[PDB]
Amino acid sequence: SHYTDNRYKMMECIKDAGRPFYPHKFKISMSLPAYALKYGNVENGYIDKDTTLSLSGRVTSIRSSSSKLIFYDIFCEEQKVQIIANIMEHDISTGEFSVSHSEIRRGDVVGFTGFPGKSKRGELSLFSKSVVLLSPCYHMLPTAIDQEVRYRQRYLDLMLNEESRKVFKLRSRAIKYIRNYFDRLGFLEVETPMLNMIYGGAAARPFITYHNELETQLYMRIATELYLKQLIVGGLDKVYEIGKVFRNEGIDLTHNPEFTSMEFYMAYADYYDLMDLTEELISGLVLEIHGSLKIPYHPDGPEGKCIEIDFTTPWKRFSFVEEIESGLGEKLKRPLDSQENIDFMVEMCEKHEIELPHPRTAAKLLDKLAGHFVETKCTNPSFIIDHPQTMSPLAKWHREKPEMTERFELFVLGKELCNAYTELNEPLQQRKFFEQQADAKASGDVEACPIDETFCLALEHGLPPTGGWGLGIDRLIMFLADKNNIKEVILFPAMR
Amino acid sequence: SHYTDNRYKMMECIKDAGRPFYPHKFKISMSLPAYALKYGNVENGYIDKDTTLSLSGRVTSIRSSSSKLIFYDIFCEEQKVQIIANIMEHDISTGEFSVSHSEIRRGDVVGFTGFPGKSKRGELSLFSKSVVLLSPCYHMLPTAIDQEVRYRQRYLDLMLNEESRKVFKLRSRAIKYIRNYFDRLGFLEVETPMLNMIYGGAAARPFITYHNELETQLYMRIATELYLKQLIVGGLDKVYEIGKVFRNEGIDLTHNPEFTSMEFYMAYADYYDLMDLTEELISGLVLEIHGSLKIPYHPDGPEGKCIEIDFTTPWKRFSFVEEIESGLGEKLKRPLDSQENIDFMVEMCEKHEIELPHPRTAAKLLDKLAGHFVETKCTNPSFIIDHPQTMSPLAKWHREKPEMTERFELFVLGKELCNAYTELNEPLQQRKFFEQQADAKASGDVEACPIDETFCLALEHGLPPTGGWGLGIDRLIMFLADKNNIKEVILFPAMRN
Ligand SMILES: N=[N+]=NCCOCCOCCOCCNC(=O)c1ccc(S(=O)(=O)Nc2cc(F)cc3c(=O)cc(C(=O)NCC4CCCCC4)oc23)cc1
Ligand SMILES: N=[N+]=NCCOCCOCCOCCNC(=O)c1ccc(S(=O)(=O)Nc2cc(F)cc3c(=O)cc(C(=O)NCC4CCCCC4)oc23)cc1
Ligand SMILES: N[C@@H](CCCC[NH3+])C(=O)O
Ligand SMILES: N[C@@H](CCCC[NH3+])C(=O)O
Repeated sequence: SHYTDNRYKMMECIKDAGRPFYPHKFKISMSLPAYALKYGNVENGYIDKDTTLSLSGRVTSIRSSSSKLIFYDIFCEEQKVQIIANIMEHDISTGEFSVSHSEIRRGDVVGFTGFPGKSKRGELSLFSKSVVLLSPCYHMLPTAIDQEVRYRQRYLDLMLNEESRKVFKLRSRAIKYIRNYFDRLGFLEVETPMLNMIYGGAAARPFITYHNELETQLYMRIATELYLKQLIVGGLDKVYEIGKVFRNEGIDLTHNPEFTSMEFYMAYADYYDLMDLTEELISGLVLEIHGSLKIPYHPDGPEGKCIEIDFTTPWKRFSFVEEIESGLGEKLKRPLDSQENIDFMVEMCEKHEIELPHPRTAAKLLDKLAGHFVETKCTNPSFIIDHPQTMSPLAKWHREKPEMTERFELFVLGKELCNAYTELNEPLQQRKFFEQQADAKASGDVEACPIDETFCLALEHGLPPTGGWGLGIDRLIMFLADKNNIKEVILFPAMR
Repeated sequence: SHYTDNRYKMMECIKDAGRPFYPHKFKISMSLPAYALKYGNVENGYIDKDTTLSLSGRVTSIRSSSSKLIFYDIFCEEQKVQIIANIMEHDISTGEFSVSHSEIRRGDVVGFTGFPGKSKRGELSLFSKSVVLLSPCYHMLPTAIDQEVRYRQRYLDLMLNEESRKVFKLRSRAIKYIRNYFDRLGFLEVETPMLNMIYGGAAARPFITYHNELETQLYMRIATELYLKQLIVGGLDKVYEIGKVFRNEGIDLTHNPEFTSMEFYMAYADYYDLMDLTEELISGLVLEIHGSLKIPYHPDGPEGKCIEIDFTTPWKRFSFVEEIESGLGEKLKRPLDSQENIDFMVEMCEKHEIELPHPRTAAKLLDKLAGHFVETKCTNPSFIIDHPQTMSPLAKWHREKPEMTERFELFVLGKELCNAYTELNEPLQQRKFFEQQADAKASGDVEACPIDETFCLALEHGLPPTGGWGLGIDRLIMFLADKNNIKEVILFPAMRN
């Protein structure tokens, strides 16, 4: 690009001529929002020539109306201010008017000094005496924005697209709301390690790395569960953690291998308590943001249809196995993890043209059948409940239903948002389920985790009856901000 | 251990007999702190037989005073309550008194139901009618806390040691205080990626991993700086991020390869602004926690001496080069990155018995000389300022001092707490500094980073004049909580197996 090489040449020329070259410090009189709050409502043509102010922002527009008069727009902290540069007001000690303004381009970060007020046409303005080039833009900027450029050059998206800045402000506001809710209930916010000898607490492949000091391979965490439960053994009673987890899987509209999860553990809660809390927390946050529990969603982007998501509580419950059996029009075989039921579920996947998992474990077949028959019914927030033990190695046995657990998932628009259960606190069964998971792993289940003897020893010290819970923060922001691509709610998503 | 196998046998016997086996839900009437607040001021011997309450906690003490009378202490949410179990009050529908209490051991998580009040001796008590075993402890618990066990089995440390629970509560309190300070200034809290094609923004070896979907090697971040600065190009004006960084270095009292850093970027700040902010933020937090700016520290653990750290402002400033030259009694050679000055610094290291770095770059030699002559003077919070450009590839040239930058580090008790500068926003020099870093890396500098063309392209879109800043959260908690081992302020530090 000629424009880039020429801009480097003009900056070298400015430097050699002893003209202002990347000043270290520009002292603003006030922010552009403060400027608009103070002067935004003066009458048309108002000027205070007794007040000189310094303002700064990025140039969004330059219009030289005449040889004597240049109009700028500058933008900073979500406020536009017009700058009116009249040759008659120009401070010639900064250079000749034409020379000073010839150094400025659209996209440059600049300072101005001048008098406040409003143009005769009613535009909030600074009537400038000087212009200082603080940091030039070496590229011709589009006038507006190509999802690929938006994600690979996120600074361009944020510079040019108000909608993008709104999503990240909403993300921060939602995380703050969630911390406030738990902090006021007396929860302790904690950090657990991201690099560990073992990994577990979800069904995903890990990232693997090497630690020079410990001279060992380590795994990045796929979840926080196994460490957070140790803090409940430790008596901290109520803990939460919001942070990154690393699942070495696919990239698509709803998956980013690196993503933000929240988990909390509450001593003395069961999964019934956690369903009520999920409804209160999420409906409260939706109300705070939207002013009602019925909110818009564009499942095919903003050029597509608009649907309504209804967060009115209480939410629909679907029983995992019963809803599959309704879909199939016949019963799964018992026990659910019998070879008989594995063969039957393979037959049902073939009959209903459901892609088979590998390996063909009872757990992975149940998951495929749920995906086809149950998750697809979950448009409004819906709980899928009472998952089989065989697919829920850390969930406590159901107090009424053989082979099931006290588990739920929250689904919105067919996507998982939450996963929660009455925690398994019985170490004999826990060890058995970990051995079964390790067997599935050794048979080629790349999503099954190795045994964690440190965790089993922690359970042997007595985990109180406990309820635990996870939330996908990125997926939450997708619904709250109405984005159908997870890359919209992550500042720098990893790209090909 | 016989004790563990026998406890598994007792639980199997309970299960087979149809007796309570890991109840799913115990409904407490109120927390133990709420119980103490409600009944803590009744007169000695008060009992309300008209009120039945359910309480739960971990058994810290069992004393069978007689065949008819058992005293328990339970603990939950930082409150102890005594349970008085008299055979005459026992609910026989839960089993015979002897059978019900025979199932309970020190360390068990249990529920009790009973009448509230106070023993004749004045002890806050529940006069129990029933006991339920909720989650047994299969191990004989030590009566008190070994560092190794405390770190490998943190649940035992937290269960038995109030001082350990206090450290983690103080850590959460300090992080909340810091978020509040920046949130009230209009900062946006952000998340930037931990797994990237490139790494940069500090001087450390990286962790390496492999991404299945992208079919590529990636690095874990060593810092957040290069992404956060792009958000200031993006016009977000004030951003911060508190999160993990991964530096594939040593483990010692003040280093954990995985640790928590905070970075912030403020448009239109310079390093003078950031020194004043550092003083206000840190002195404010110390005052909030301690009620003064002079706080105790045990540099050799609690059996050793106690010193005082004084956070009173203004903090001492040491100029990097001038303080080295005071130490040497003579001047470094100019330019600082000349072979002449490299040879001279090697001669000075040999003269003063300072261990040489490898490779012998101007930057690494300057660092060794600072470590010997300047960092050692930093007991109270002290700013080391105006670092040479050659060791500061992302710091803007000093507006007054040739070859220096607008940089500071904050040191406390000779340890780095903060690193900050007027940000370099001139892309020609930036590219040159990155090329010099890549050269140092190819010459054997394992702490020098590869060039980041994505970052250079971002600078070509115009980074406003900016001030940026990093803080080691763990090291801050070490000073605030008076711990001399970083493993004291990290819940689960990774240990040798
Ligand atoms: N092409 N090519 N070339 C290379 C050859 O291919 C090799 C690589 O294959 C990739 C294809 O993989 C297919 C098989 N794998 C899966 O189908 C799979 C999907 C999801 C999962 S997951 O663990 O249940 N979930 C998640 C996994 C993930 F990577 C990202 C997210 C995420 O961004 C958000 C959430 C979330 O917010 N979920 C909600 C929960 C709630 C409870 C707390 C945690 C979050 O969940 C996620 C596991 C496996
Ligand atoms: N035995 N054996 N086995 C195998 C053989 O051993 C091979 C391995 O060699 C180990 C020996 O390593 C010696 C060489 N390397 C260093 O000496 C070194 C030291 C520090 C650094 S560092 O990047 O400047 N700093 C930090 C690096 C680190 F790993 C942890 C921390 C930390 O826990 C906290 C802080 C902090 O709070 N610092 C403050 C800053 C402020 C600004 C923001 C960020 C934090 O800083 C840290 C880099 C290198
Ligand atoms: N670790 C779970 C979330 C918590 C489930 C209940 N303990 C997950 O990542 O899905
Ligand atoms: N990235 C730096 C902290 C910020 C320095 C100023 N931009 C470090 O880790 O030391």
